[PDB]
Amino acid sequence: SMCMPCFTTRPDMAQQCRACCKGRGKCFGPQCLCGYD
Repeated sequence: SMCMPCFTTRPDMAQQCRACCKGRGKCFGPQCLCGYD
């Protein structure tokens, strides 16, 4: 599953997704997925 949602209107979304994923994760549409660069 996803770590959290990715929200279009958060300009720091990538950073929040990486916080969620302990430094390694990426937004794919509305989903923060850990283990992707």
